[PDB]
Amino acid sequence: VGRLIYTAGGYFRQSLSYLEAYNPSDGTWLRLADLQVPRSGLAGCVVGGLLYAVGGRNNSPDGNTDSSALDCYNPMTNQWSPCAPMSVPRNRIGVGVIDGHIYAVGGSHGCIHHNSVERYEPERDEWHLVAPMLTRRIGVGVAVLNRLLYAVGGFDGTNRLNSAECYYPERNEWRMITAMNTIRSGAGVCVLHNCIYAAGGYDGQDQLNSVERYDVATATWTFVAPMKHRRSALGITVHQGRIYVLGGYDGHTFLDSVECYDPDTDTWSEVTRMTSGRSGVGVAVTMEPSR
Ligand SMILES: [Cl-]
Ligand SMILES: [Cl-]
Ligand code: NA
Ligand code: NA
Ligand code: NA
Repeated sequence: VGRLIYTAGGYFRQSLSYLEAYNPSDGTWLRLADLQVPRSGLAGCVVGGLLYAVGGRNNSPDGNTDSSALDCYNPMTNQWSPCAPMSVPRNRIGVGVIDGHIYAVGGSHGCIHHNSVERYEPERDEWHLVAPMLTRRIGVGVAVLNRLLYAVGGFDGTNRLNSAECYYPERNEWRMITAMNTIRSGAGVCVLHNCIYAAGGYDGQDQLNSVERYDVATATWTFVAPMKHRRSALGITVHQGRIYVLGGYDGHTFLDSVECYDPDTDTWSEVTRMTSGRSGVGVAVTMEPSR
């Protein structure tokens, strides 16, 4: 069965409830069941074919609230179902999946900038706290490489960060690694062909279009081709060997641009436009819905 790029939530004037899924072959955007609660600054991931929306914040004209929620979308039913929530609300969260468990990393709750990390077990619908990061990180990018969890960049409440650190699940321990060339908060971070990519973000002066890639073998970050559009708070995912970046904010506009990175040619190209511009979406890939 074919797989689609799902985008959940996001922000434009207020937090959004949209769930839409892009088909890179036929170009369509499918409109699917709304999130129960509008949320921006959330993360998406997929475990066992189910799409999970984690954390975020409901910015609404009636009031704003960070979210601890975990919700699960089933493409086979086009229905959302709530899960047990996290221990704390986490706006501008990063997540990664290791051995079928969801790791929720960093984020903010009001003025609290989290270094804490917690792990979700779907088979028991339970969260448990694990060792905290060495650094408080909101707008942190998260990727998993060889069953290690990497936390990249972010904002500690005062400084934006180029530092990255690595979580060893069986040691329950974080270790600093080589820092990125570029300070980035709200970057898109993902894994492609055994490398971690960090694309875009904000360094406290400019939104960024540069992209760099970490090689665990050489413990080095290297720049690759930059994106066409500078963007912070972008969504990112991998589909059939290519990176997709969705939306974001460029200092002036909430973007609807979607760009696609081909690693074999080291080229970015714009492939579609979202039905409306937005930042702060959660993005992941899974099977197309049934009908
Ligand atoms: Cl609507
Ligand atoms: Cl995401
Ligand atoms: Na994610
Ligand atoms: Na809202
Ligand atoms: Na940012």
